[PDB]
Amino acid sequence: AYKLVLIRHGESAWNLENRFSGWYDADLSPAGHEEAKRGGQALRDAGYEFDICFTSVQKRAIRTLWTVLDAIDQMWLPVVRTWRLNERHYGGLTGLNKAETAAKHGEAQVKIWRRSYDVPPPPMEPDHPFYSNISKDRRYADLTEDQLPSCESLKDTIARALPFWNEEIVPQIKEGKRVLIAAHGNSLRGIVKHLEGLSEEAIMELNLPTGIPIVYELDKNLKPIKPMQFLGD
Amino acid sequence: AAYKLVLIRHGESAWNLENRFSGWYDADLSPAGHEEAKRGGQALRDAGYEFDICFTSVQKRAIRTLWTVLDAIDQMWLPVVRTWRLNERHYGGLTGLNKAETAAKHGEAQVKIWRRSYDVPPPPMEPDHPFYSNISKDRRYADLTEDQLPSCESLKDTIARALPFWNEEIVPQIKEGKRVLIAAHGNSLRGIVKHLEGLSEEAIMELNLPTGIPIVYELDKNLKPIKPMQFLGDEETVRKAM
Ligand SMILES: O=C(O)c1ccc(-c2ccc(Cl)cc2O)cc1NS(=O)(=O)c1ccc(-c2ccccc2)cc1
Ligand SMILES: [Cl-]
Repeated sequence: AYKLVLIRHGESAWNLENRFSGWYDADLSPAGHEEAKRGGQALRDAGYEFDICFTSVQKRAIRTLWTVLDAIDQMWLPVVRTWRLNERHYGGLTGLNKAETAAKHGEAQVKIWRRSYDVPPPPMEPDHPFYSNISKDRRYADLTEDQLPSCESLKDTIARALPFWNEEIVPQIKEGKRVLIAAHGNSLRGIVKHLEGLSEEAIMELNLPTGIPIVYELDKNLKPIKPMQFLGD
Repeated sequence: AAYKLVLIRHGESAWNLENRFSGWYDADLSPAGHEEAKRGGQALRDAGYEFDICFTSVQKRAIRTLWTVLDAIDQMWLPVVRTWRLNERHYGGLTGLNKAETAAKHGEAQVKIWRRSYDVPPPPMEPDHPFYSNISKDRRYADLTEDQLPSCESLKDTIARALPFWNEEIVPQIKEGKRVLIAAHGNSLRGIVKHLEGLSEEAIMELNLPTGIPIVYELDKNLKPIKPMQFLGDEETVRKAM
Protein backbone atom coordinates (compact mmCIF):
# COMPACT_ATOMS: atom_id res chain seq x y z
CA ALA A 1 0.00 0.00 0.00
CA TYR A 2 2.37 2.74 -1.21
CA LYS A 3 1.67 6.31 -0.11
CA LEU A 4 2.48 9.24 -2.43
CA VAL A 5 2.07 12.94 -1.58
CA LEU A 6 1.83 15.77 -4.12
CA ILE A 7 1.72 19.46 -3.31
CA ARG A 8 1.04 22.31 -5.72
CA HIS A 9 2.58 25.66 -4.84
CA GLY A 10 0.38 28.64 -4.06
CA GLU A 11 0.34 32.25 -5.13
CA SER A 12 3.35 33.87 -6.83
CA ALA A 13 4.43 37.49 -6.74
CA TRP A 14 2.84 40.24 -8.84
CA ASN A 15 -0.28 38.15 -9.54
CA LEU A 16 1.84 36.05 -11.91
CA GLU A 17 -0.27 32.92 -11.40
CA ASN A 18 -3.00 34.90 -13.19
CA ARG A 19 -0.51 36.04 -15.85
CA PHE A 20 0.68 32.73 -17.38
CA SER A 21 3.79 32.67 -15.14
CA GLY A 22 4.99 29.60 -17.05
CA TRP A 23 8.78 29.23 -17.14
CA TYR A 24 9.34 32.70 -15.67
CA ASP A 25 10.95 32.14 -12.25
CA ALA A 26 8.44 34.03 -10.12
CA ASP A 27 8.87 33.70 -6.36
CA LEU A 28 6.03 32.92 -3.96
CA SER A 29 4.08 35.88 -2.60
CA PRO A 30 3.90 36.06 1.21
CA ALA A 31 0.40 34.55 0.93
CA GLY A 32 1.73 31.65 -1.16
CA HIS A 33 4.44 31.11 1.44
CA GLU A 34 1.76 31.00 4.17
CA GLU A 35 -0.17 28.48 2.06
CA ALA A 36 2.87 26.20 1.96
CA LYS A 37 3.28 26.73 5.72
CA ARG A 38 -0.25 25.50 6.37
CA GLY A 39 0.22 22.50 4.09
CA GLY A 40 3.35 21.55 6.00
CA GLN A 41 1.44 22.11 9.26
CA ALA A 42 -1.15 19.60 8.03
CA LEU A 43 1.48 17.04 7.08
CA ARG A 44 3.18 17.29 10.46
CA ASP A 45 -0.12 17.10 12.37
CA ALA A 46 -0.84 13.86 10.52
CA GLY A 47 2.66 12.55 11.29
CA TYR A 48 3.77 12.06 7.69
CA GLU A 49 7.30 10.83 7.00
CA PHE A 50 9.06 10.94 3.64
CA ASP A 51 12.26 9.41 2.30
CA ILE A 52 12.91 11.48 -0.86
CA CYS A 53 11.55 14.66 -2.45
CA PHE A 54 11.19 15.72 -6.09
CA THR A 55 10.60 19.25 -7.34
CA SER A 56 11.11 21.48 -10.38
CA VAL A 57 13.93 23.99 -10.94
CA GLN A 58 11.50 26.90 -10.34
CA LYS A 59 11.89 28.74 -7.07
CA ARG A 60 8.15 28.93 -6.26
CA ALA A 61 8.02 25.12 -6.10
CA ILE A 62 11.43 24.77 -4.44
CA ARG A 63 10.43 27.25 -1.75
CA THR A 64 7.14 25.42 -1.23
CA LEU A 65 9.12 22.21 -0.65
CA TRP A 66 11.56 23.97 1.69
CA THR A 67 8.66 25.37 3.72
CA VAL A 68 7.06 21.93 3.97
CA LEU A 69 10.32 20.22 4.99
CA ASP A 70 10.88 22.91 7.63
CA ALA A 71 7.39 22.43 9.08
CA ILE A 72 7.69 18.62 9.26
CA ASP A 73 11.29 18.70 10.62
CA GLN A 74 12.65 16.76 7.66
CA MET A 75 15.08 19.23 6.11
CA TRP A 76 17.66 16.42 5.97
CA LEU A 77 15.81 14.52 3.25
CA PRO A 78 17.37 14.02 -0.18
CA VAL A 79 15.88 16.47 -2.69
CA VAL A 80 16.00 16.02 -6.48
CA ARG A 81 15.23 18.94 -8.83
CA THR A 82 14.35 18.64 -12.53
CA TRP A 83 13.19 20.95 -15.30
CA ARG A 84 10.87 18.11 -16.35
CA LEU A 85 8.56 19.05 -13.44
CA ASN A 86 8.47 22.74 -14.46
CA GLU A 87 5.19 24.52 -15.08
CA ARG A 88 3.86 24.49 -18.66
CA HIS A 89 5.73 26.96 -20.94
CA TYR A 90 3.12 29.50 -22.08
CA GLY A 91 5.21 30.92 -24.93
CA GLY A 92 4.52 34.50 -25.90
CA LEU A 93 1.58 34.64 -23.46
CA THR A 94 3.95 34.40 -20.49
CA GLY A 95 3.48 37.40 -18.23
CA LEU A 96 0.27 38.71 -19.84
CA ASN A 97 -2.99 38.98 -17.91
CA LYS A 98 -6.29 37.73 -19.38
CA ALA A 99 -7.41 41.07 -20.82
CA GLU A 100 -4.05 41.64 -22.53
CA THR A 101 -4.08 38.13 -23.96
CA ALA A 102 -7.55 38.66 -25.45
CA ALA A 103 -6.60 42.12 -26.73
CA LYS A 104 -3.53 40.80 -28.49
CA HIS A 105 -4.94 37.58 -29.95
CA GLY A 106 -8.77 37.91 -29.91
CA GLU A 107 -11.37 35.94 -27.96
CA ALA A 108 -11.85 33.23 -30.60
CA GLN A 109 -8.21 32.14 -30.57
CA VAL A 110 -7.92 32.43 -26.79
CA LYS A 111 -10.92 30.10 -26.41
CA ILE A 112 -9.30 27.66 -28.83
CA TRP A 113 -6.05 27.66 -26.82
CA ARG A 114 -7.94 27.31 -23.53
CA ARG A 115 -9.89 24.28 -24.75
CA SER A 116 -7.14 22.53 -26.77
CA TYR A 117 -4.98 19.70 -25.46
CA ASP A 118 -2.53 19.82 -28.36
CA VAL A 119 -2.35 23.40 -29.69
CA PRO A 120 0.49 25.47 -28.19
CA PRO A 121 0.42 29.23 -27.67
CA PRO A 122 2.63 31.32 -29.95
CA PRO A 123 6.36 30.92 -29.31
CA MET A 124 8.16 33.29 -26.98
CA GLU A 125 10.16 35.42 -29.41
CA PRO A 126 13.25 37.61 -28.90
CA ASP A 127 11.17 40.74 -28.38
CA HIS A 128 9.42 39.17 -25.37
CA PRO A 129 10.82 40.70 -22.14
CA PHE A 130 11.35 37.18 -20.69
CA TYR A 131 13.04 35.74 -23.79
CA SER A 132 16.72 35.97 -22.80
CA ASN A 133 15.84 35.73 -19.09
CA ILE A 134 14.44 32.21 -19.62
CA SER A 135 16.08 30.85 -22.75
CA LYS A 136 19.63 31.82 -21.72
CA ASP A 137 19.19 30.87 -18.05
CA ARG A 138 22.16 28.79 -16.84
CA ARG A 139 19.87 26.18 -15.30
CA TYR A 140 18.84 25.07 -18.82
CA ALA A 141 22.30 25.17 -20.40
CA ASP A 142 22.45 21.35 -20.63
CA LEU A 143 19.12 21.04 -22.52
CA THR A 144 19.34 20.23 -26.22
CA GLU A 145 17.71 22.42 -28.86
CA ASP A 146 14.44 20.50 -29.02
CA GLN A 147 14.25 20.03 -25.24
CA LEU A 148 14.17 23.72 -24.38
CA PRO A 149 10.65 24.91 -25.29
CA SER A 150 9.66 28.24 -26.75
CA CYS A 151 6.03 27.25 -25.96
CA GLU A 152 4.15 24.13 -24.91
CA SER A 153 0.78 22.57 -25.43
CA LEU A 154 -0.55 20.68 -22.41
CA LYS A 155 0.32 17.53 -24.36
CA ASP A 156 3.92 18.79 -24.61
CA THR A 157 4.18 19.51 -20.88
CA ILE A 158 2.89 16.07 -19.93
CA ALA A 159 5.12 14.42 -22.53
CA ARG A 160 8.28 15.82 -20.97
CA ALA A 161 7.16 15.24 -17.37
CA LEU A 162 6.28 11.58 -17.74
CA PRO A 163 9.77 10.28 -18.67
CA PHE A 164 10.98 11.67 -15.34
CA TRP A 165 8.12 10.02 -13.47
CA ASN A 166 8.83 6.66 -15.12
CA GLU A 167 12.64 6.80 -14.95
CA GLU A 168 13.31 8.46 -11.57
CA ILE A 169 10.20 8.48 -9.36
CA VAL A 170 8.60 5.10 -10.06
CA PRO A 171 11.75 3.11 -9.06
CA GLN A 172 11.81 4.94 -5.72
CA ILE A 173 8.14 4.18 -5.04
CA LYS A 174 8.68 0.52 -5.95
CA GLU A 175 11.55 0.29 -3.43
CA GLY A 176 9.19 1.50 -0.69
CA LYS A 177 10.58 5.04 -0.45
CA ARG A 178 7.88 7.49 0.65
CA VAL A 179 7.94 10.18 -2.05
CA LEU A 180 6.91 13.82 -1.79
CA ILE A 181 6.50 15.84 -5.00
CA ALA A 182 6.29 19.64 -4.87
CA ALA A 183 5.55 21.05 -8.31
CA HIS A 184 3.15 22.94 -10.54
CA GLY A 185 -0.44 22.71 -11.79
CA ASN A 186 0.30 21.24 -15.22
CA SER A 187 3.25 18.95 -14.37
CA LEU A 188 1.20 17.49 -11.51
CA ARG A 189 -1.63 17.16 -14.05
CA GLY A 190 0.65 14.92 -16.07
CA ILE A 191 1.28 12.70 -13.05
CA VAL A 192 -2.41 12.56 -12.07
CA LYS A 193 -3.49 11.75 -15.63
CA HIS A 194 -0.97 8.90 -15.75
CA LEU A 195 -2.00 7.55 -12.33
CA GLU A 196 -5.77 7.69 -12.91
CA GLY A 197 -5.85 6.99 -16.65
CA LEU A 198 -7.80 10.18 -17.29
CA SER A 199 -8.87 11.40 -20.71
CA GLU A 200 -7.55 14.59 -22.29
CA GLU A 201 -10.88 16.31 -21.61
CA ALA A 202 -10.88 15.12 -17.99
CA ILE A 203 -7.33 16.23 -17.24
CA MET A 204 -8.11 19.60 -18.81
CA GLU A 205 -11.04 19.97 -16.41
CA LEU A 206 -8.99 18.94 -13.35
CA ASN A 207 -7.78 21.88 -11.23
CA LEU A 208 -5.65 20.70 -8.32
CA PRO A 209 -5.90 22.84 -5.16
CA THR A 210 -2.84 24.81 -4.03
CA GLY A 211 -0.92 24.46 -0.78
CA ILE A 212 -2.88 21.33 0.17
CA PRO A 213 -1.18 17.92 0.60
CA ILE A 214 -2.70 15.56 -1.96
CA VAL A 215 -2.44 11.93 -0.83
CA TYR A 216 -2.47 8.86 -3.09
CA GLU A 217 -2.59 5.22 -1.99
CA LEU A 218 -1.16 2.98 -4.72
CA ASP A 219 -1.15 -0.79 -5.12
CA LYS A 220 1.66 -3.05 -6.33
CA ASN A 221 1.26 -1.79 -9.91
CA LEU A 222 1.05 1.87 -8.79
CA LYS A 223 -2.69 2.07 -9.44
CA PRO A 224 -4.64 4.28 -7.00
CA ILE A 225 -6.79 2.15 -4.70
CA LYS A 226 -9.11 5.06 -3.88
CA PRO A 227 -9.65 8.69 -4.93
CA MET A 228 -7.02 11.27 -4.07
CA GLN A 229 -7.32 12.65 -0.53
CA PHE A 230 -6.60 16.12 0.86
CA LEU A 231 -4.95 16.88 4.21
CA GLY A 232 -6.21 19.65 6.50
CA ASP A 233 -9.72 20.56 7.74
CA ALA B 1 43.65 28.89 -11.18
CA ALA B 2 41.96 25.83 -12.66
CA TYR B 3 39.34 25.42 -9.92
CA LYS B 4 37.56 27.43 -7.23
CA LEU B 5 36.03 25.99 -4.05
CA VAL B 6 33.87 27.82 -1.49
CA LEU B 7 33.24 26.73 2.11
CA ILE B 8 30.89 28.29 4.62
CA ARG B 9 30.57 27.46 8.31
CA HIS B 10 27.12 27.99 9.80
CA GLY B 11 26.60 30.62 12.48
CA GLU B 12 25.15 30.72 15.98
CA SER B 13 22.64 28.01 16.92
CA ALA B 14 19.86 27.97 19.50
CA TRP B 15 22.04 25.81 21.75
CA ASN B 16 25.06 28.12 21.40
CA LEU B 17 22.86 30.66 23.18
CA GLU B 18 22.56 28.13 26.05
CA ASN B 19 26.31 27.27 25.85
CA ARG B 20 25.28 23.63 25.39
CA PHE B 21 27.17 20.99 23.41
CA SER B 22 25.12 20.24 20.28
CA GLY B 23 27.28 17.84 18.30
CA TRP B 24 24.89 15.61 16.40
CA TYR B 25 21.88 17.18 18.14
CA ASP B 26 19.96 18.97 15.40
CA ALA B 27 19.81 22.49 16.88
CA ASP B 28 18.44 25.20 14.59
CA LEU B 29 20.11 28.51 13.85
CA SER B 30 19.42 31.39 16.19
CA PRO B 31 17.98 34.52 14.54
CA ALA B 32 21.48 36.01 14.63
CA GLY B 33 22.98 32.89 13.00
CA HIS B 34 20.34 33.15 10.27
CA GLU B 35 21.28 36.80 9.73
CA GLU B 36 24.96 35.75 9.49
CA ALA B 37 24.06 33.34 6.69
CA LYS B 38 22.16 36.14 4.91
CA ARG B 39 25.22 38.39 5.03
CA GLY B 40 27.47 35.63 3.67
CA GLY B 41 25.02 34.97 0.85
CA GLN B 42 24.94 38.69 0.09
CA ALA B 43 28.73 38.73 -0.12
CA LEU B 44 28.64 35.85 -2.60
CA ARG B 45 25.96 37.70 -4.59
CA ASP B 46 27.99 40.92 -4.66
CA ALA B 47 31.03 39.00 -5.91
CA GLY B 48 28.99 37.34 -8.68
CA TYR B 49 29.72 33.78 -7.56
CA GLU B 50 28.20 30.88 -9.50
CA PHE B 51 28.05 27.27 -8.39
CA ASP B 52 27.10 23.98 -10.03
CA ILE B 53 26.58 21.67 -7.01
CA CYS B 54 26.27 22.03 -3.21
CA PHE B 55 27.16 19.71 -0.33
CA THR B 56 25.96 19.97 3.26
CA SER B 57 25.36 17.82 6.33
CA VAL B 58 22.09 16.32 7.56
CA GLN B 59 21.86 18.96 10.31
CA LYS B 60 19.45 21.84 9.88
CA ARG B 61 21.82 24.61 11.06
CA ALA B 62 24.05 23.84 8.06
CA ILE B 63 21.19 23.04 5.66
CA ARG B 64 19.43 26.30 6.54
CA THR B 65 22.69 28.19 6.03
CA LEU B 66 22.91 26.64 2.54
CA TRP B 67 19.28 27.50 1.80
CA THR B 68 19.82 31.10 2.89
CA VAL B 69 22.91 31.44 0.67
CA LEU B 70 21.17 29.87 -2.34
CA ASP B 71 18.25 32.27 -1.90
CA ALA B 72 20.63 35.24 -1.72
CA ILE B 73 22.54 34.29 -4.90
CA ASP B 74 19.33 33.25 -6.75
CA GLN B 75 20.62 29.67 -7.29
CA MET B 76 17.86 27.78 -5.45
CA TRP B 77 17.71 25.45 -8.49
CA LEU B 78 21.18 23.94 -7.88
CA PRO B 79 21.54 20.23 -7.03
CA VAL B 80 22.07 19.72 -3.30
CA VAL B 81 23.63 16.65 -1.68
CA ARG B 82 23.32 15.99 2.07
CA THR B 83 25.56 13.63 4.04
CA TRP B 84 26.02 12.64 7.68
CA ARG B 85 29.75 12.57 6.90
CA LEU B 86 29.74 16.38 6.97
CA ASN B 87 27.98 16.51 10.39
CA GLU B 88 29.46 18.39 13.32
CA ARG B 89 31.76 16.45 15.65
CA HIS B 90 29.81 14.04 17.90
CA TYR B 91 30.40 15.17 21.50
CA GLY B 92 29.15 11.90 23.00
CA GLY B 93 27.94 12.07 26.59
CA LEU B 94 28.61 15.81 26.73
CA THR B 95 25.74 16.33 24.26
CA GLY B 96 23.10 18.53 25.86
CA LEU B 97 25.27 19.59 28.82
CA ASN B 98 26.21 23.23 29.21
CA LYS B 99 29.59 24.64 30.23
CA ALA B 100 28.83 24.64 33.94
CA GLU B 101 27.42 21.10 33.98
CA THR B 102 30.46 19.85 32.07
CA ALA B 103 32.92 21.54 34.42
CA ALA B 104 30.97 20.42 37.50
CA LYS B 105 30.84 16.79 36.43
CA HIS B 106 34.29 16.32 34.97
CA GLY B 107 36.68 18.85 36.52
CA GLU B 108 39.24 21.23 35.08
CA ALA B 109 41.98 18.69 34.38
CA GLN B 110 39.76 16.35 32.36
CA VAL B 111 38.11 19.20 30.44
CA LYS B 112 41.52 20.66 29.55
CA ILE B 113 42.60 17.21 28.32
CA TRP B 114 39.55 17.01 26.05
CA ARG B 115 40.07 20.54 24.74
CA ARG B 116 43.78 20.15 23.94
CA SER B 117 43.76 16.61 22.53
CA TYR B 118 43.53 15.61 18.87
CA ASP B 119 42.55 12.01 19.53
CA VAL B 120 40.98 11.63 23.01
CA PRO B 121 37.18 11.42 22.61
CA PRO B 122 34.70 12.63 25.21
CA PRO B 123 32.67 9.98 27.08
CA PRO B 124 30.31 7.84 24.98
CA MET B 125 26.62 8.65 24.62
CA GLU B 126 25.07 5.70 26.48
CA PRO B 127 21.51 4.37 26.08
CA ASP B 128 20.33 6.22 29.20
CA HIS B 129 21.58 9.60 27.91
CA PRO B 130 18.66 12.05 27.51
CA PHE B 131 19.38 12.48 23.77
CA TYR B 132 20.33 8.86 22.99
CA SER B 133 17.16 7.93 21.15
CA ASN B 134 16.84 11.45 19.70
CA ILE B 135 20.20 11.04 17.88
CA SER B 136 21.31 7.38 17.72
CA LYS B 137 17.79 6.19 16.85
CA ASP B 138 16.99 8.96 14.36
CA ARG B 139 15.92 7.35 11.11
CA ARG B 140 18.24 9.62 9.11
CA TYR B 141 21.08 7.35 10.28
CA ALA B 142 19.19 4.12 9.51
CA ASP B 143 21.59 3.08 6.73
CA LEU B 144 24.80 3.59 8.74
CA THR B 145 26.58 0.39 9.68
CA GLU B 146 26.99 -0.38 13.37
CA ASP B 147 30.59 0.84 13.27
CA GLN B 148 29.76 4.02 11.36
CA LEU B 149 27.31 5.41 13.91
CA PRO B 150 29.50 7.08 16.56
CA SER B 151 28.87 7.13 20.28
CA CYS B 152 31.47 9.95 20.55
CA GLU B 153 34.24 11.40 18.40
CA SER B 154 37.63 12.90 18.88
CA LEU B 155 38.58 15.45 16.25
CA LYS B 156 40.64 12.70 14.61
CA ASP B 157 37.45 10.58 14.37
CA THR B 158 35.40 13.41 12.86
CA ILE B 159 38.06 14.13 10.24
CA ALA B 160 38.45 10.40 9.53
CA ARG B 161 34.80 10.07 8.55
CA ALA B 162 34.51 13.38 6.68
CA LEU B 163 37.49 12.79 4.41
CA PRO B 164 36.05 9.68 2.65
CA PHE B 165 33.14 11.80 1.47
CA TRP B 166 35.53 14.49 0.24
CA ASN B 167 37.68 11.96 -1.63
CA GLU B 168 34.90 9.82 -3.07
CA GLU B 169 32.12 12.35 -3.78
CA ILE B 170 33.43 15.93 -3.89
CA VAL B 171 36.85 15.59 -5.54
CA PRO B 172 35.40 13.88 -8.67
CA GLN B 173 32.90 16.73 -9.04
CA ILE B 174 35.60 19.40 -8.79
CA LYS B 175 37.75 17.63 -11.38
CA GLU B 176 34.65 17.35 -13.59
CA GLY B 177 34.72 21.18 -13.55
CA LYS B 178 31.76 21.64 -11.16
CA ARG B 179 31.92 24.78 -9.00
CA VAL B 180 31.40 23.38 -5.50
CA LEU B 181 29.91 25.10 -2.44
CA ILE B 182 30.14 23.27 0.89
CA ALA B 183 27.97 24.47 3.78
CA ALA B 184 28.91 22.56 6.90
CA HIS B 185 30.31 22.66 10.43
CA GLY B 186 33.53 23.78 12.13
CA ASN B 187 35.03 20.34 12.68
CA SER B 188 34.04 18.69 9.38
CA LEU B 189 35.32 21.74 7.52
CA ARG B 190 38.51 21.42 9.58
CA GLY B 191 38.91 17.97 8.07
CA ILE B 192 38.69 19.40 4.56
CA VAL B 193 41.06 22.31 5.29
CA LYS B 194 43.61 20.01 6.96
CA HIS B 195 43.64 17.81 3.87
CA LEU B 196 43.82 20.72 1.41
CA GLU B 197 46.67 22.52 3.19
CA GLY B 198 48.52 19.52 4.67
CA LEU B 199 48.25 20.98 8.17
CA SER B 200 49.54 19.27 11.30
CA GLU B 201 47.31 18.12 14.15
CA GLU B 202 48.56 21.08 16.21
CA ALA B 203 47.85 23.50 13.38
CA ILE B 204 44.34 22.27 12.61
CA MET B 205 43.47 22.40 16.31
CA GLU B 206 44.45 26.10 16.41
CA LEU B 207 42.38 26.92 13.30
CA ASN B 208 38.98 28.53 14.07
CA LEU B 209 37.14 29.07 10.81
CA PRO B 210 34.95 32.19 10.94
CA THR B 211 31.19 31.71 10.78
CA GLY B 212 28.83 32.96 8.09
CA ILE B 213 31.77 34.07 5.93
CA PRO B 214 32.44 32.60 2.46
CA ILE B 215 35.88 30.95 2.51
CA VAL B 216 37.43 30.81 -0.97
CA TYR B 217 40.11 28.39 -2.22
CA GLU B 218 41.83 28.76 -5.58
CA LEU B 219 42.99 25.29 -6.54
CA ASP B 220 45.24 23.86 -9.23
CA LYS B 221 44.21 20.76 -11.17
CA ASN B 222 45.57 18.53 -8.40
CA LEU B 223 43.38 20.40 -5.84
CA LYS B 224 46.41 22.06 -4.22
CA PRO B 225 45.72 25.61 -3.00
CA ILE B 226 47.65 28.20 -5.00
CA LYS B 227 47.31 30.80 -2.21
CA PRO B 228 45.95 31.07 1.35
CA MET B 229 42.21 30.96 1.92
CA GLN B 230 40.33 34.19 1.15
CA PHE B 231 37.36 35.57 3.07
CA LEU B 232 34.53 37.30 1.20
CA GLY B 233 32.82 40.37 2.59
CA ASP B 234 33.15 44.08 3.19
CA GLU B 235 36.29 45.69 4.64
CA GLU B 236 34.88 45.54 8.18
CA THR B 237 33.73 41.92 8.14
CA VAL B 238 36.87 40.60 6.41
CA ARG B 239 39.04 42.51 8.91
CA LYS B 240 37.25 41.09 11.97
CA ALA B 241 38.10 37.64 10.56
CA MET B 242 41.71 38.76 9.82
O1 LIG C 1 36.08 27.16 29.24
C1 LIG C 1 35.22 26.24 29.27
O2 LIG C 1 34.22 26.29 30.04
C2 LIG C 1 35.35 25.03 28.41
C3 LIG C 1 34.19 24.34 28.11
C4 LIG C 1 34.27 23.20 27.33
C5 LIG C 1 35.51 22.76 26.85
C6 LIG C 1 35.54 21.50 26.00
C7 LIG C 1 35.07 20.31 26.56
C8 LIG C 1 35.08 19.14 25.81
C9 LIG C 1 35.55 19.16 24.51
CL1 LIG C 1 35.56 17.68 23.60
C10 LIG C 1 36.02 20.34 23.94
C11 LIG C 1 36.00 21.51 24.70
O3 LIG C 1 36.47 22.72 24.14
C12 LIG C 1 36.67 23.46 27.17
C13 LIG C 1 36.61 24.61 27.97
N1 LIG C 1 37.81 25.38 28.31
S1 LIG C 1 39.03 24.84 29.33
O4 LIG C 1 40.27 25.55 29.13
O5 LIG C 1 39.44 23.51 28.94
C14 LIG C 1 38.53 24.84 31.09
C15 LIG C 1 37.73 23.80 31.54
C16 LIG C 1 37.30 23.73 32.86
C17 LIG C 1 37.67 24.70 33.76
C18 LIG C 1 37.15 24.55 35.21
C19 LIG C 1 36.61 23.33 35.61
C20 LIG C 1 36.13 23.13 36.90
C21 LIG C 1 36.17 24.19 37.77
C22 LIG C 1 36.69 25.42 37.38
C23 LIG C 1 37.19 25.61 36.09
C24 LIG C 1 38.48 25.76 33.35
C25 LIG C 1 38.91 25.83 32.01
CL1 LIG D 1 17.45 21.46 -0.95
